Amino acid sequence: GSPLQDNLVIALHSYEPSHDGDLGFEKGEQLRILEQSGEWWKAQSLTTGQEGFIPFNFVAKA
Amino acid sequence: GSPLQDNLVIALHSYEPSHDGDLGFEKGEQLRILEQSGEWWKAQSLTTGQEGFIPFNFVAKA
Ligand SMILES: [Ca+2]
Ligand SMILES: [Ca+2]
Ligand SMILES: [Zn+2]
Ligand SMILES: [Zn+2]
Repeated sequence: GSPLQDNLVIALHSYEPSHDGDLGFEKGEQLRILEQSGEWWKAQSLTTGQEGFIPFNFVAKA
Repeated sequence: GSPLQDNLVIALHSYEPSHDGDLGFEKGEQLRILEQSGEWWKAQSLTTGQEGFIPFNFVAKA
């Protein structure tokens, strides 16, 4: 399928960043994963379009 | 040893909470773990004395 395949997640919990370049999100927000190595994934919000690093346990693939 | 044994952690990354009852902390802050089941652990900051739930990947046992 498309490039979104294995690369869409839903936030399980809200996240407020505390480090420049980290991305916040609301619970239930959908994000596109750009890079998924280590415990901080590069993502793009499908709500705001903004990009940055997210804590991987706060989201689930769907 | 003492009850602190297996129950002290150091924050690997800062955390800003976004849910009542969740506990924020600075990078390098030391916390006492009160409960360590699931991915949200009940903790007490050894900086502020405050208690609440923390995301377990943000800390490391020491
Ligand atoms: Ca998990
Ligand atoms: Ca970890
Ligand atoms: Zn960070
Ligand atoms: Zn919470």
